[PDB]
Amino acid sequence: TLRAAVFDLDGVLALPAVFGVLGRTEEALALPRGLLNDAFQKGGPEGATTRLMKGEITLSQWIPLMEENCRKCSETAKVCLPKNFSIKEIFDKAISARKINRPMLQAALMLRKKGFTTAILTNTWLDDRAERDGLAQLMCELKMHFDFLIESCQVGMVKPEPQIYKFLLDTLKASPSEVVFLDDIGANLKPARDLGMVTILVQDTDTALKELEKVTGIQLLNTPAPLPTSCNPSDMSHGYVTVKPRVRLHFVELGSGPAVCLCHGFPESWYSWRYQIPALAQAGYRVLAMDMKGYGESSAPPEIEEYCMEVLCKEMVTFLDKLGLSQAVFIGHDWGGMLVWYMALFYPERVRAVASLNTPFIPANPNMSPLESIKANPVFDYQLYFQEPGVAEAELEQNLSRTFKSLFRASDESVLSMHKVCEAGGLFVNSPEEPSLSRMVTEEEIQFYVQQFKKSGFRGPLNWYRNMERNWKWACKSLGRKILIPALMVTAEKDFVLVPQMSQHMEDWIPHLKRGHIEDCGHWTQMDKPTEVNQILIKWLDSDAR
Amino acid sequence: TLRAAVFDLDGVLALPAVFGVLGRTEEALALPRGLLNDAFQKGGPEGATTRLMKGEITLSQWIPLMEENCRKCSETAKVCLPKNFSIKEIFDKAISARKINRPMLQAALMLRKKGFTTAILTNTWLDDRAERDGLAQLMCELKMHFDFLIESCQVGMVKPEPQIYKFLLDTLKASPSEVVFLDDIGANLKPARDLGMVTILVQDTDTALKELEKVTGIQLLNTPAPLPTSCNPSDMSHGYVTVKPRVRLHFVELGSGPAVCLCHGFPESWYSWRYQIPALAQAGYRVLAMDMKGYGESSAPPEIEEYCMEVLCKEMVTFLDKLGLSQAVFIGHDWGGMLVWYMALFYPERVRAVASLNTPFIPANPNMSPLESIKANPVFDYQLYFQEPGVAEAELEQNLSRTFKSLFRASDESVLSMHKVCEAGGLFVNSPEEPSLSRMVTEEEIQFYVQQFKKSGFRGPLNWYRNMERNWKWACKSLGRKILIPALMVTAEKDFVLVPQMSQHMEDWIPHLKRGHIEDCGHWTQMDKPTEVNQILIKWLDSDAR
Repeated sequence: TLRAAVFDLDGVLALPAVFGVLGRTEEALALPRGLLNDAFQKGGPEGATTRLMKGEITLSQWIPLMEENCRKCSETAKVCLPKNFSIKEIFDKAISARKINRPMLQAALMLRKKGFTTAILTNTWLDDRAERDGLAQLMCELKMHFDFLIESCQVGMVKPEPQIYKFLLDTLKASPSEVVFLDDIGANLKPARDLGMVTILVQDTDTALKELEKVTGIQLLNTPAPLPTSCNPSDMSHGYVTVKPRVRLHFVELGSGPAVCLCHGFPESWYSWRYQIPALAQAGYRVLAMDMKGYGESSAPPEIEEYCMEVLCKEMVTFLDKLGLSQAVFIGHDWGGMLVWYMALFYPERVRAVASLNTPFIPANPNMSPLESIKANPVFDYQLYFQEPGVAEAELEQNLSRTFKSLFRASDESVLSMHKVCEAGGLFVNSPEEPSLSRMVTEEEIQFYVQQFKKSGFRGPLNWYRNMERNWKWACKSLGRKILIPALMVTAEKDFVLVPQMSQHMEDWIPHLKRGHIEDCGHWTQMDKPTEVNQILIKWLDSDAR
Repeated sequence: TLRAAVFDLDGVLALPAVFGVLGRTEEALALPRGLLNDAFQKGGPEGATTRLMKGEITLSQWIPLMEENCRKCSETAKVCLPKNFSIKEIFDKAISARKINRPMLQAALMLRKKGFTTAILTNTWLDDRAERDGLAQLMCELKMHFDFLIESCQVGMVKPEPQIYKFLLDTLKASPSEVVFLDDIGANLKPARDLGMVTILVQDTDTALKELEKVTGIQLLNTPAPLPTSCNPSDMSHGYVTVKPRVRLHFVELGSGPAVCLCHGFPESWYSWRYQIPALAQAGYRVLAMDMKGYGESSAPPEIEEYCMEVLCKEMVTFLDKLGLSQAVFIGHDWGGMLVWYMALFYPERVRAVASLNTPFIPANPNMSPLESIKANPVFDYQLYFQEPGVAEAELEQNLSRTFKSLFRASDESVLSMHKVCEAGGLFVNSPEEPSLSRMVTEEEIQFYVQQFKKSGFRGPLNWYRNMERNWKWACKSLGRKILIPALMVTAEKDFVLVPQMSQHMEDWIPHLKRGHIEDCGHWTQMDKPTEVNQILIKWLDSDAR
C-alpha cells in the first residue's frame, strides 16, 4: 500500500513550466518550433544543461553556453535569431512567471496530513542571477510543506538517470510499490515506473488529482476548504528580551518586512495567533507574536500593579527599543486589543498602525468609577468574579484541560453563561468535568495551552483585570486626544461579551477608522475564523501599513 | 560634587532647534520678525502649545490651533500670510532638519562612562503625523545612551514650571548641587539655577563643553576618538532556532531592514561582533549575530562530522527557513569567513551578498591532500596541533582566563608564535600564566568569553579543524563554479596567519570582487579596528546589499 508521494517542481507544483514558456517565446519570436527547447537539451548527458542541473556550473555561467547552442541550432535550421535576442531576458521572464500550482500543493498537503511521507524531486540549478530572490521565495514557501526536497544541483545527479530514483527511495525509506511519483515529462517518469513505482503523467492538474485520489483512496478533489497553515512550536524562532530587571518577554518570530506585533487576550498565548503567523509572514511582514506579561515563557510577577496598562505599554516600548525597532504595527485581541488602543494614544510615534479584534475603543468616563460602569452591564459579571485575589485562580487552575476545553468553543458550542458568575460561585459551576472537544481545537492544541499554564498559572493573567481604577486614572489623561494614525476595528458577530454594537461610537474618537466584520464568529476570533481574519488583516496591512 | 548631567533635546542634543527654523521661515517668507515664534507661544501657560507639550492633545490636533494663532498674529501685525502658508509643511521640514549634535552626545557619553547619571529632559509632543517615524528614530538613537528620558507630554508637566525640575531631581535621586543642567533657553534654565543646580546656557556647543568640562573636571573637548557603541549582553534580544533534533542555534538580534547574518571565527562568540551590531542596525539593517555551532548558547554535539562545512552550511539554510528569510547577507571572520564563501558557492539563492574578514577564498586543490597543503606552510602548524582529539582541548580548557588573555591581543602585543606549536607541545608553552590585559579588551569582556566557554568547552570549536578531508571532497564538487553574487574581501595588514597576500588570486574565482584593507590590524579584526571595520562594511552594504 502507498505511503509516499513525490512531486516534480516544473509543470507539477509550479506553473507554467519553463519548457512551456520557451515554447511560447519560440512562437512570439516566429522561430522554428522546438528551436529553444532543442538548444536547451543540446548534447544530452554530455551537454551544458546537464552540467548546470548537476551543479557543476551556476546559472550565470550557463547563460553564454545556452546563447551559443541557440546560435548553433539557428545555423543548422538556416534561420536568424532576432536583433536583440537575449537568453538572460527570456529566462528571467520564464522563472518570474512560474507560480505555485495551489490545487497540487493542497493535494500534497492532504496526503501528508493523512500519514504520507511527501517529497519534491526536481532538476534545478544554482541560481546566482541578480533576481534569484524570486525563485528563493518560491522554494521557501513550497519546501516547508514537504518532508524532503531533492534538488539535482545539490546531489550531483539528474532525472532521468537511474541513480537519482534509487537515491529518492533511500531518502524516503520506502520500497518502490509504496511510492506515487508525479511528473509532467514522460521520459523522467519512465525510470520510476521501471523500478515499480505508481506514476502519474501530469498534463492538466484535475486529471492528475483524479488518478492520484483513485490510487491513494484519499479524497483530494472536491474537498472542504482547508484551514490556513498553523505553527509547530518547536519549528519557530523563539526570542527573549529583558525589559526590566525581573521581567523578560518571550515572542515567536517569522518573516521579513515591516514589523507586526501580535498581542493576545485572556487566558491565551502567542499560540492563539498560530493561523496568522505563517500567513502574515508569507504576505511580506516580520511577525512578532508575543507571550504577553504573565503568560507562557514571559515573566509573571505576582503584584497586581505590574499589570496596569501604563506599565504594560511602557514595557512594550522598551521591548521595541531593545530590539532596535522605531515602530511596529500593533494587532491585539481581547486584553491585547485594549493594550494596542493605549499604545496608539500614548506612544503614536512607535505605532505604525493599530488593529483590534473584538475589543472596542471606549474613552474613560471621568464622571463614573470603572467599577460602577462594569456593574451596569450583566455580560461583564465575570470581571467582578475576577476581582478578589485567589478565587478565580483556584477554579481555573484546578483542572487545566477542563478550563481550556470549556473556554475555547464556537458560538454554537456554548457551555458557559457569563451572567450571574458571582451569584453561581464560578465560571464552571454548570459546566462538565470532562467537556467535549470543540471543532476549533484539537486535543494536542489544548495540551499546548495546558503545558504553558503549568509555569505561572492564572495570577498574572487575572491581574490584567485588577487595575480598573489605575487604568481609569491613566486613561483620563488622554480624554482630549484623538487616534489619528492608521486604525482598524474588527467586530465578531457572535461575541456575546465584546458585542459589535459596543464599537458603534468609535468614529467620534478615531475619525479615519477602517472596519472589518466577521459573521458567525464567537469570542476566539483567530481560531474560529482564521481564513477570514487572515484576509481582513492582510488587505488592511497592504493598504495602510505598507 | 557633581554626579548627574541633564541635557535638553532642542538646541542642545539636536540641531538646529525648531525655534531657529521658525526664525529662518519668517525671513524666507518676509514675515515680521518673531511672528511665528509669537504664534507658537501664544497664551503662554493657558495656550495651545502648553496643552500640546503636556500631552493633552496630539501634534495633528495642535496644527489647526497654530494655524489660527498665526492668522490672529498676522491680523494684529497688519500683515498678510502668503497664499500657500502651511503649518504642517513648515513643521514637517523643521522636525526633518533636526539631527543629533554629535559632539554634545559624545560629551554626555564620556560623563556617563566616568560615573555620571545622565538624563534627557525635553518639552516635546505626542507625534501622530504620517512622517512621525523620523523623530521616533532620532529619539531611539539618543535614548539608549542615557539613564533617563523625561518628556513633558508623558509626565503632564512642562519647562519652566517648577514641578518638572522637582520631578527631575526625584528621578535622578540627587540633590540640586550634584546636577549640571544644559539648556539653550534662558527662561527654562532659570528654575534649575533657582533650585541650586549648576547651569549652562548652550549657544555654541564648543563654549558649552568648555563650561561643562571646567565644572566636572572631566576632559570632554580634545579627547581621543572614542570606540563605537558596544553591546551589553543582558540588553539584547536573544533568539533560538532548532535546526534539527539535537541542534539549536542561538543569535542576538538588533535593527530592522535587510537581514545581515554575522558568523564568528575560532575560538569566539556572537560577542566578537559587539562593536558592529549597534553600528549596522543604526545603518538600516536587521543584524543576526550568531553563536556558531559548538559555541556559547548554541548546541555543541561531540562528533567531529557534525562540524564539516557541508553540515554547517545546511544548518544555516534551515536557520533561514525557520526564521522565514529567503535571503541574508552573510558576513564572516576566520572559520566564519570560510563558511560564508561556501554559502555563496552552494546556496547563492539564499545569499544576498557575501563578505569575509581575513579569510581568503582559495579553491580546493584536487591533486593534493589538504593535510599536505597545511604542512607546506609553517604558520599553519597550530592546525596540525588541533588534529588529535583531546590534546588542544586540555591546554585551552586548563585556565579559561589565560586562554582568552593570551589569544585576544593586538599585533604589537604578540605573546604567541604559531610556528613549531606541535614541536613545542602547545600554544602556551612559552606564554605567561597570568598574561597582561591587551589594549583591545577589558577584564569584563574577557570574563564574558570565560563564562561562555564554561558550557561546552573547546571540543565543538576544535572540531571545525577536524574535517580537512571531508571539506576538501565537498569543495572539489564546486571547482567548476565561480562566485558571481556581490562579494567583499577585507584583508588585515598584520594578520600573520591569514596574510593579505593569501587573497591575491581571488579575482580569478570572484571576478566582481570588492576589497577593503585595514592597516595595523592583527587577526582579531572586529575588536582591533572596530571603527574602520564599521566604515568598510556600511559603505559596502549600502552600495551592494541595499
